[PDB]
Amino acid sequence: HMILIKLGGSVITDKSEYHKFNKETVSRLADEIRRSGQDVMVVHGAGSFGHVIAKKYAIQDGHVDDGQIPAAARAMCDTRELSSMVVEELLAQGIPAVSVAPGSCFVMEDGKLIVDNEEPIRRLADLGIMPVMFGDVVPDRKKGFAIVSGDQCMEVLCRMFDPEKVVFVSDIDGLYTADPKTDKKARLIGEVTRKKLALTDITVADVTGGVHSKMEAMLRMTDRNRRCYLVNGNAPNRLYSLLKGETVTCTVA
Amino acid sequence: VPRGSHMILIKLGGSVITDKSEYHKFNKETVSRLADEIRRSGQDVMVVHGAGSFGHVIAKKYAIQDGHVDDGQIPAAARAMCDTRELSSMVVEELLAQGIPAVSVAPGSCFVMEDGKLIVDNEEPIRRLADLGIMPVMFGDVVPDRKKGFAIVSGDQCMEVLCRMFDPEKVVFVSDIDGLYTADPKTDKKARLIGEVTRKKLDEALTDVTGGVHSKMEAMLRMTDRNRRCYLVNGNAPNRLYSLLKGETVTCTVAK
Ligand SMILES: Nc1ncnc2c1ncn2[C@@H]1O[C@H](COP(=O)(O)OP(=O)(O)O)[C@@H](O)[C@H]1O
Ligand SMILES: Nc1ncnc2c1ncn2[C@@H]1O[C@H](COP(=O)(O)OP(=O)(O)O)[C@@H](O)[C@H]1O
Ligand SMILES: C/C(=C\COP(=O)(O)O)c1ccccc1
Ligand SMILES: C/C(=C\COP(=O)(O)O)c1ccccc1
Repeated sequence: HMILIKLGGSVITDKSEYHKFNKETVSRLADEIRRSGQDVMVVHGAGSFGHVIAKKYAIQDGHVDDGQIPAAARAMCDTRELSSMVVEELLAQGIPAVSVAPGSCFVMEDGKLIVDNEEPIRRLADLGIMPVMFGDVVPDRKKGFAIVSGDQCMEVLCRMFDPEKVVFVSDIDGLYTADPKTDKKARLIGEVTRKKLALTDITVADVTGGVHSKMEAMLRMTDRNRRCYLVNGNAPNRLYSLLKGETVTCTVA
Repeated sequence: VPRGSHMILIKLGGSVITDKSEYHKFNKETVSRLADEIRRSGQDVMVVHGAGSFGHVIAKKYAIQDGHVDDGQIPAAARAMCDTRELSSMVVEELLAQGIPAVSVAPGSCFVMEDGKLIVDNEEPIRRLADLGIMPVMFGDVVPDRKKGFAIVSGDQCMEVLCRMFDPEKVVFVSDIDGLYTADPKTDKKARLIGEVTRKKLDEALTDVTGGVHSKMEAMLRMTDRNRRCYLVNGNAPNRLYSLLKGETVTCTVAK
């Protein structure tokens, strides 16, 4: 709880290949989380277990035709199956946890996740059975259904539990001046609103906004005594060193 | 007080979807056949299922149903909840393959328990999923408890909750027996099928967590009112669930 972590879709899945899990990475990241000894609450993304189908059927644009209902069900099962594999690696590393699918628990209205009943999540956290949220299709009070991002799930948990630290884990050392497809890429030290408004593009299946949307969430979640970090989960032991407080190459808001 | 539903509430019992003998063993053939039988019937349905063999084994070993009494139960509960969520995904996959959109709704992730009752304080998400055509599939689970830390809700209780919420026309429990017998038909060769269950006949019949046939019959008798009938059918008899869903007369126990 004290340190709120998002395991991004870019590290836990092969974002260019539908339904392709990165088990070795998730296992290591879970091991680094336990080794750090920190009090932690983990969210994860859908990656290629949700974005490929959601983009093909424009699920985030709302319920427009009936061909979307089977695709949404398929995508929901795919992402719940990804969550089980994440939870499996957590349990194996000594971190009791359980998937909490927002599309089975909550609703959406105007791009916001509506969490009317916080008791199950708070009781699970109190018991020590870490509630693990993740991006999902969610019923929408206007568009029939919508998509909530794990990024916003981080925001809900942040205002719910007030963490001391917020850590996003993705396949990049941090936010750059431009995507590391141009070799003029320059790592950005500290995120401010102006330093991003920076070239942020999307070259893989995406539905929830990419690095730019994660940056806004990071900027929104900063407070008087709360830093928000983006760290490269593909760098061995870098997440462990961050939770321990050691110096790591990363971006902070 | 009218009814506004054609939905048939169905429980795929853990005795049928898994091997209660072995552990963590999914009966793909049987569940696939039952999913096909549900699809062929053309009825509007809502499926609950049991927690299966491995969930019941861990829960009994760690006395999960008796509440949170020491810290060793915490990793055991999380392990058991992951197994039953994996089982639910496998049940849901068979529904999707038949063209029946569905999604798992884990009670321990969405609800709480108190005094042995599953508490659904917010019904909006479940109802919206059903109105969208994505069938919400509940199941027996470890659930946070307001007095004991955690407890166990069975799929049978999940059926009573959804029966109160959605007011089905018909309720069908799918298990590994023709119905309620005078005694356990597996250990009494003289056991006779009770085709129609009443409070009298259930009490005088000779009947693992959350109870067995007796608890099932009690929920069945409670759900028979306002012209709704409740059935127990043998899911291991091919085409029997299908014929029951089509309205045909089959070997079963009915409560009227
Ligand atoms: N300016 C930028 N700085 C860093 N990465 C960028 C930038 N623009 C695009 N990207 C790309 O965005 C990807 C990560 O996007 P994001 O969706 O936030 O990851 P996740 O799947 O973890 O949510 C990176 O792999 C990177 O290639
Ligand atoms: N009087 C009885 N009539 C029928 N079955 C009985 C009776 N007494 C015990 N049983 C046993 O109860 C079992 C049903 O267990 P149950 O918990 O209802 O399964 P599930 O809920 O997984 O479908 C049957 O396999 C049968 O062996
Ligand atoms: C793409 C997605 C969620 C996005 O969340 P994310 O941005 O955290 O990856 C999803 C789509 C269909 C079913 C389940 C999930
Ligand atoms: C026994 C059980 C559920 C009972 O439900 P059932 O009676 O329908 O089989 C359970 C045990 C551990 C984890 C999750 C569930």
